[PDB]
Amino acid sequence: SIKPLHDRVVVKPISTKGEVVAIGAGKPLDNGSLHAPVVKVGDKVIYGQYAGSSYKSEGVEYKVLREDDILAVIG
Repeated sequence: SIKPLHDRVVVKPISTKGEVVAIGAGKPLDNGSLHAPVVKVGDKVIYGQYAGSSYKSEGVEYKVLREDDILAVIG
């Protein structure tokens, strides 16, 4: 259900690994555009074990991170 904003990313856990489950539209820029995200739904990612905020849904725990919390796309 959760819809991330700006450059927020929702990750399902699976430093810790996890998959990208939702992505924001993009951080707004001064100059009137959005910074396009550099991750996509489906990406497996690594992030700091305690980066961002948790939020549970249907008993699944998710993380809402800033893109800057994401170290690396793994595949």
